[PDB]
Amino acid sequence: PIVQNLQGQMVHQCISPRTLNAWVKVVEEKAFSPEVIPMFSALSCGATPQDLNTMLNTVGGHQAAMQMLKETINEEAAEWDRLHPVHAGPIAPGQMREPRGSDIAGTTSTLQEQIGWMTHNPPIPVGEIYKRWIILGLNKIVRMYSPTSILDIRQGPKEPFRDYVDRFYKTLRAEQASQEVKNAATETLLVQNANPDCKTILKALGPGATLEEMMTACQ
Amino acid sequence: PIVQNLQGQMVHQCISPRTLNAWVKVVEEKAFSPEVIPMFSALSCGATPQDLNTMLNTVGGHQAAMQMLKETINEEAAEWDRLHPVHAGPIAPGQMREPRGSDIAGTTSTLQEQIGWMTHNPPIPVGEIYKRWIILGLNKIVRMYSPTSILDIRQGPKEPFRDYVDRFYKTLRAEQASQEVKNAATETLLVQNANPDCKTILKALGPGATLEEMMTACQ
Amino acid sequence: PIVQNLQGQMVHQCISPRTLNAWVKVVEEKAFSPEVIPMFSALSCGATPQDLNTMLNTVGGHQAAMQMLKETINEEAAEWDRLHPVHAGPIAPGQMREPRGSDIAGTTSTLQEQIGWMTHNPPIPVGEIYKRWIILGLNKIVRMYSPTSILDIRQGPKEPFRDYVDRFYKTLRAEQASQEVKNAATETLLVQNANPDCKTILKALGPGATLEEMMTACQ
Amino acid sequence: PIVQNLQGQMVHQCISPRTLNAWVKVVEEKAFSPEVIPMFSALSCGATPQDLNTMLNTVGGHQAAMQMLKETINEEAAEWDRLHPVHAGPIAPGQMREPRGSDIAGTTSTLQEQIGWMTHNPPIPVGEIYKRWIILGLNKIVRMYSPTSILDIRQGPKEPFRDYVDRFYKTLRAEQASQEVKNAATETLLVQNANPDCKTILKALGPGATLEEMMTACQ
Amino acid sequence: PIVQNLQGQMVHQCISPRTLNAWVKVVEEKAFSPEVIPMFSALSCGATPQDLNTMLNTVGGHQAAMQMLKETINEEAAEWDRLHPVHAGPIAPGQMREPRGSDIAGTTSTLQEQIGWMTHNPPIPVGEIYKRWIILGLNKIVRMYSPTSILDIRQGPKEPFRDYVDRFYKTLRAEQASQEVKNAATETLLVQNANPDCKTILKALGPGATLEEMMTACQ
Amino acid sequence: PIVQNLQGQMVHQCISPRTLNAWVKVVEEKAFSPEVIPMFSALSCGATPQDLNTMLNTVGGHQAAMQMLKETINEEAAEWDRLHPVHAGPIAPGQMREPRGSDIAGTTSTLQEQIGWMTHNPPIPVGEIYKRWIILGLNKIVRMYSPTSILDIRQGPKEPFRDYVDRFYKTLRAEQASQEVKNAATETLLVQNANPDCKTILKALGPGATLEEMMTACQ
Ligand SMILES: Nc1ncccc1OCc1ccccc1
Ligand SMILES: Nc1ncccc1OCc1ccccc1
Ligand SMILES: Nc1ncccc1OCc1ccccc1
Ligand SMILES: Nc1ncccc1OCc1ccccc1
Ligand SMILES: Nc1ncccc1OCc1ccccc1
Ligand SMILES: Nc1ncccc1OCc1ccccc1
Repeated sequence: PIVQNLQGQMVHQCISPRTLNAWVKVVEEKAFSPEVIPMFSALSCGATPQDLNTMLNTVGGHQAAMQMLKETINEEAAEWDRLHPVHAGPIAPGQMREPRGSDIAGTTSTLQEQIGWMTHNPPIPVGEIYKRWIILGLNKIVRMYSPTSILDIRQGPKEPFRDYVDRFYKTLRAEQASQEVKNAATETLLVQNANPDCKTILKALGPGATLEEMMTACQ
Repeated sequence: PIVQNLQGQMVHQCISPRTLNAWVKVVEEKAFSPEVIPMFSALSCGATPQDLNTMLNTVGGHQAAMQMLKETINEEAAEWDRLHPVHAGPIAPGQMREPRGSDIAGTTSTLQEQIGWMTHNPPIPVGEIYKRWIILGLNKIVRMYSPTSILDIRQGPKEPFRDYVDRFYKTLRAEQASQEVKNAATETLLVQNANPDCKTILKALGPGATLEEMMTACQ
Repeated sequence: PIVQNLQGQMVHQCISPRTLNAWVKVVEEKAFSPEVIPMFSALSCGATPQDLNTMLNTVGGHQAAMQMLKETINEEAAEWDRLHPVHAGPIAPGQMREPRGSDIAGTTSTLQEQIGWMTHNPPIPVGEIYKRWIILGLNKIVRMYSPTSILDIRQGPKEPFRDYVDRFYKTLRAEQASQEVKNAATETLLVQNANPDCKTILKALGPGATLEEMMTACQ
Repeated sequence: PIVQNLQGQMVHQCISPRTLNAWVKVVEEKAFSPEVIPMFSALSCGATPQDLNTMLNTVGGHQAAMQMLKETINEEAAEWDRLHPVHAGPIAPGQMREPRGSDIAGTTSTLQEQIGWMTHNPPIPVGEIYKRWIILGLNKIVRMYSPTSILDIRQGPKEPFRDYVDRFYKTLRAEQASQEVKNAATETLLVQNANPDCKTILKALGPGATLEEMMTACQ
Repeated sequence: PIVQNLQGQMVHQCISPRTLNAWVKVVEEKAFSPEVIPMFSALSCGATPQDLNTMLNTVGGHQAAMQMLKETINEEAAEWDRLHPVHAGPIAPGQMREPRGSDIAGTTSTLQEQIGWMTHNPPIPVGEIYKRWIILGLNKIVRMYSPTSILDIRQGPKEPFRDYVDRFYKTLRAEQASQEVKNAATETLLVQNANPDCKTILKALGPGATLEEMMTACQ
Repeated sequence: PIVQNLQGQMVHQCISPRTLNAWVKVVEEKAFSPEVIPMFSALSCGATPQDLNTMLNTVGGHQAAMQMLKETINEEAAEWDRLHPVHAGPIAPGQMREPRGSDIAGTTSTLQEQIGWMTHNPPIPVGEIYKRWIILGLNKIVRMYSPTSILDIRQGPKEPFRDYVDRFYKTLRAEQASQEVKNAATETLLVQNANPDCKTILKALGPGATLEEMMTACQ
């Protein structure tokens, strides 16, 4: 990654063993549960495109997902190149060349180049641009690997309301509902999908109940 | 987080793998036992609003609680905006804009903005303001998830007084009794809820007994 | 805690995940065995009153002990206030106010205030003052939770003398005998409580035997 | 490795216990699964040729692979010497000598020499040159140890398409197909090797289907 | 401990959690096997007398040994005071007082005092003086807890010579034979205590055989 | 060890808990498998003779090996003293004395002396000189503890060629064959010791086959 040291200049630092192992172990343990994504983002704080490729290449299984991700990256790299075409032919001696999509993705750029862009005044933030492409891809994978529709999350007859709500919102998160819809669903599908006893209690509460209110009501 | 480095200037540092894992593992192991909250506070020392969102987003289960928390945050953000309305329309070139509720919560502000506020002279402490909203929410969750009323903590016939007192005060903590009431309860409900043999001993001690005195008396 | 950095000025540093986990795990594993206290002291090296409260608040069980500790702290805070009364009414603009008992205990003081006191020339050592109150309380808890009188530690008929001595001194430590008495007991209660065969050997050694001499004698 | 310190000069630092253990444990756990290679590269960030030899020499099993690797290194070292012959006879007093293949590989050069080359202006990047030879060798080993042809990865009758695709691309990675072929295979061998039910669905999708599209189609 | 920081001045640093846990776990796992002593020495590198007491006080079992150690420390402290008597009555304002035995042992000196002595030009090395007393005591404990005389280590009839030699020298180390005697024993007691078949082989080798020679001979 | 700090001067640093534990655990887990030696070398990067003795003294078992090592060290120390005799009688006030064999080995030199030699301009590299003696000794131990002649490593009838080659080269490494012989053995003993089916295949390949070629041939 690129860090500020103890004296305020941005320098390259090697990716640490602890970060490398943390990422590999979260993918091993959680696969593409939605909470893997914020973990990836955090673990890649300050990353170069080299570092991001390191992290992705250290994954051993999930190769269908990693091929899907490559496809998304290639789509974004192609959109970059549409928006920001670069001069063909020789670079000015000693001067910084403009990055292409594949340079942002780390496949045609050197570490030195990357460092140069990321530490330019002002920075050409190749690591953040690439990390956004990656995360776009990873979100597609999360959606793909979500096993259950929201329509199929219904409260069992002896299921504590809290356990049902946990299932409900875990599902909505993997299915990638907007925050609008998660906020909204409390007045709709959450009640509809509740068991008869709790449905009756929630219906009587009236509209505008907070989730806390609904949860206390059906405790 | 924002740290002072080895030379006394406040700079951004990436959240460490160790902090990220510590938080995820405490939620995994303790759920919303009350002692999770001081742990969250400590682990988020120096945090930006970005960091706080990272920590909260890395939680994989407990999604009913995380939706409740979002609701509390939105209520506090709305109260902020009531108290501190911001100018609509264009910001002064190069100048710091005033934060809105959603900027404090990290959803509409960049990391750079956050850094700017937190390192301003004097600081606009967006990470501490947000952390207070979070903790308000988390305390509600703790209360929600407390399984037992204080009224139902009664000393068994062969239960060592110390084990009863441990249950009693663990309950009072999750139920969120004030320190007044925890201090006071030693003269009241603690005795009332003691088994007959210990109740007799405690009654004879007289008023004003310290907890230590009561515990020695019923050992 | 407050640390000297790499250039010799005292600055605040966040409590580390490793320190937070070390404390929680020692209480989990050892409860209030006497050796928990020096561990607490060491783990709280440099602590602010905020840090000390963090450590104590991260404990999840043992709430009878934690309520006893609060009581001891309140007694010491009251004695502080008797000895060092503070001016009522407004503080001099920009100037350091004098700490009250509850400010030393971290309940009515900010982190900034604490830092200010601890880094004043000369320091008002609020973290060390509070740590002493805490340790006074913790020593009471250790004594409370000591399960066995010294009078009941007697060497079994087939018990190796060394194993008996280990029990004996472990007990004396939890019971909180002075070093005088631990030094002295070798000529008295240690022999008295030895089995017949070893008692005979020790009696013949004469007075003034070192523990090493007694242990070799009964090997 | 060679690091920039906190003040921007490149200095030697000892290889850390954590890096040494991370490498040994990845070889122990993963052998020569393809994802070991990016791990080796990352763990050897900044390495001297001494460090690279340390890492390779700390491996205890897999000695057929380590002998193959020595052979590849010797081939590359011989090609170096063909391309960059060095002056025979005495070096200029106090001056940097030119590296031979065996000096790049760390067998005839001192650590000091290595440091000298790597920190020269401009650097003679002996650690990166050697790391490339190593990785050339390791890729041969990965191919050698790949247990299954791509021709033999066929979707079972009750095998979820996603699990088949994972096997398929894991195989292609160990077999060392180019990215061309991995990108291309989605229109060919992937469909051909799919079970009858999914083959029918994929055939109907038409050409140009993304992997995501194919995976959704056969879910 | 007292460390040089990144700029070459000697400053106090808190004892780390990792050092505190390492010591407690080595005593837990190895008790007073001889190799605990060099571990203690290494873990206490740079220690103040405060730190050494911390380490010793964090030990929970082995209280007969810890009382023996206190006795040895008191004997050395008394010998110090015989050799280096201090002025009674008031210290020169602002000036460093001379340490007494109990000040070296950390029982009557403050951390500040200790720091002062250890960082004086030239240092009064109170931590090294005390560490020597401690190690004198610990060596007595090792000898005490050694379970077997060297006379009783004899090679079994089917015991590999190497396993016998390992037992032999492990015993000699716990029994605290000088290096003279360990060097010498190869010509004497080692052969005498060997089984008949190996004894015959060793006798024929002649005098002056190295241990390596003896071990190869009886392989 | 001696390190360069963050500002480029060579200073002493305490051996870390992590390094101390890493060494003890590798000896515990691997004994004197050949790969322990490069691990020892790496873990002792920058070591003083004090540090090297610490590492060796922290080993609890294997005392026959540790006595053999002492013997080798004493032989090298005696050869040093033959080559580099030192002045008898008093040292020049304030000046650096010349090291004797036992000073290099850390038994008659102080840490301060060692530091002085290692940081002299130019250095008298006592830690590297001693580390070479140690490694000479450890290599003898590895050879001693190698359980099997190369002559006895023969491919079983159903043993995969790769598994045989792994055994073969693991053996050659413990037996301490030169790289000449390991390079050469591929044309000789490796084939001779192969099972009949693979022997026939290898014989037909002709001379000059690489190991990779031989391994592919017999897959
Ligand atoms: N293993 C990887 N998986 C997903 C994306 C990228 C990875 O590494 C880099 C890459 C990107 C695009 C094409 C080829 C390689
Ligand atoms: N997972 C989260 N859970 C609770 C609160 C906040 C979290 O992340 C940020 C957030 C806050 C409010 C609305 C949407 C997202
Ligand atoms: N959990 C705590 N337990 C014991 C003492 C203090 C703790 O935190 C601070 C405190 C002290 C006194 C009253 C209230 C809170
Ligand atoms: N164990 C090693 N294995 C593979 C390659 C290199 C290793 O160490 C260095 C080496 C290279 C070439 C010949 C001899 C030694
Ligand atoms: N637990 C201790 N055990 C052995 C020696 C010292 C220890 O702490 C300090 C001490 C030394 C002497 C008397 C009293 C206390
Ligand atoms: N345990 C040790 N084992 C092997 C060699 C050295 C060790 O420590 C130092 C030493 C060397 C020579 C004689 C005595 C002690």
